[PDB]
Amino acid sequence: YSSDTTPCCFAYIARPLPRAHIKEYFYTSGKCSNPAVVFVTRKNRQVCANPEKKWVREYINSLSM
Amino acid sequence: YSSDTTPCCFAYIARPLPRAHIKEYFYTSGKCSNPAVVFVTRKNRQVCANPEKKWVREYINSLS
Repeated sequence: YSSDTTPCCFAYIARPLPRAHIKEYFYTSGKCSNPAVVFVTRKNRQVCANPEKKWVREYINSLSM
Repeated sequence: YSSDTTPCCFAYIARPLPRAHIKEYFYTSGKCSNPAVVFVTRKNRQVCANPEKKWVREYINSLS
């Protein structure tokens, strides 16, 4: 079993980030207690977000284009 | 409560790391389900270790 660390999220950003500031996303490991999308901003900040939220799913659909 | 990510551990390294390869350590957040020490190597690898093990406690003492 991997002994590397892996990033987990413990709170979700409450309000949508500006779409234009987001360049990438990834999901946190299923081993984490919470499911999460992490948005990577153009300043290379990583922001935890709730995968069940409509705006989060909309951003994912757009980023996957 | 921050929406930053934080590193968590899900397995512990079984064999002691070479002490000469470690530059620092930190404990993972209490928000993680498992307690852990992270040893950071000089190549910036983050290696999870079991805080209950004698070698882990010895390494922590030497780094601090």
